Amino acid sequence: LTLGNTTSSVILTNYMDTQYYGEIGIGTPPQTFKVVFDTGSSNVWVPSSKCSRLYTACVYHKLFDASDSSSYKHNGTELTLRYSTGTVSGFLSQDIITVGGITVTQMFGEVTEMPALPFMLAEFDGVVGMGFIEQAIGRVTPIFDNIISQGVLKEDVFSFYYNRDSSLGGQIVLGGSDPQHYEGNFHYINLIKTGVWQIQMKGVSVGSSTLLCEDGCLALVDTGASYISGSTSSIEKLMEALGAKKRLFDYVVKCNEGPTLPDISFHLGGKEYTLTSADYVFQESYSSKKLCTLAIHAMDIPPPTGPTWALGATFIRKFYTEFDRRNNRIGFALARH
Ligand SMILES: Cc1cc(Cl)c(OCCOc2ccc(C3=C(C(=O)N(Cc4cccc(C)c4C)C4CC4)[C@H]4CNC[C@@H](C3)N4)cc2)c(Cl)c1
Ligand SMILES: *[C@@H]1O[C@H](CO)[C@@H](O)[C@H](O)[C@H]1NC(C)=O
Ligand SMILES: *[C@H]1O[C@H](CO)[C@@H](O)[C@H](O)[C@H]1NC(C)=O
Repeated sequence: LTLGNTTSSVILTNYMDTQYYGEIGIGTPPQTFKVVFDTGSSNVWVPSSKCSRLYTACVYHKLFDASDSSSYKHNGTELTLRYSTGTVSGFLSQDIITVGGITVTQMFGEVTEMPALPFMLAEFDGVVGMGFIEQAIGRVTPIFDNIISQGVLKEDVFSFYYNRDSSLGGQIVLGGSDPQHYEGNFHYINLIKTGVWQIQMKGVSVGSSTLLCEDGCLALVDTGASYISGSTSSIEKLMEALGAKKRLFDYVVKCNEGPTLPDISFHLGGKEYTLTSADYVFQESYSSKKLCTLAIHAMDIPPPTGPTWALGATFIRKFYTEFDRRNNRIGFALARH
């Protein structure tokens, strides 16, 4: 029973400003997993005990042991995800998942097949998709949908705070926002359509001049992405405008110049969201002989979602983000650290 004022929160660990994860329990008694909570996908994945020790990504992560949960219920429906370095596959199962003290009976994918890269470099063990049912593999009801159907949470919204690496690493609130991690007020932008946390963008400004995305473009708000990302060509333009020169997959500046780079502005719902140099350069060193990388990368996202920009941890660290299902909209407020 609720009296209409209940929320719950999940505390996150920050790994290298690139991976932000919380812990959830699966089964009875609970088996614990480190998971990334990801607004750009809608399925729950964890590695299965039936994953072969010939898969290097399985060898060094927590595996889910179905035989040890009294509440597990067999399903077996094969599941497939194309990933750009190979195919990940596994089977469907059902059990009880515990998140922020809430218990939910949930379908999830047990992974039995995984490329070694990039998955062996994950600090976390799995993924909890916070996207819409419309994009769920095998159309299974996502975890937040199940949570809502309980009618326990104050509002049909969840929010994300991501800290700079140092101190709380981040926090997800289910059913509200935490006024301690943001300042001032929320502005909201409506979603282009239901089924994806994607909004319209009206311009990207270096300095005081709109250098990109006039005539508009799309922005995916992806809590699971490490960086702000754009199309190859867009990023070329932005980088050649910054003095940044291409390494292998990175763009680099001289660590002494970094602190004098220009602001980048994102124009979203008639408000300008500005990142300064301190927000987008990894300043490992303030030295004239060293090379510093930028938290902005190139990426070309396939249809139907793309071509699109993606506003990942780099953008979220600056702006506390509220994801509003009741009104199909996203709100931003300046985060406080
Ligand atoms: C160790 C391990 C790692 C993972 Cl990702 C896992 O889940 C298997 C499901 O596969 C994926 C699920 C989601 C994603 C997504 C994303 C994605 O790239 N992810 C993987 C990721 C992110 C950062 C750093 C590393 C090393 C990795 C592996 C997962 C969200 C964390 C991003 C970017 N693209 C769109 C969405 C979806 N958001 C990519 C792969 C399992 Cl079962 C085990
Ligand atoms: C909801 O609970 C919070 C607990 O911090 C309390 O401060 C607030 O007054 C409550 N609001 C309502 C609607 O009663
Ligand atoms: C799980 O698989 C069962 C067979 O055991 C299938 O009939 C069912 O649709 C699956 N659950 C869902 C809701 O996808």
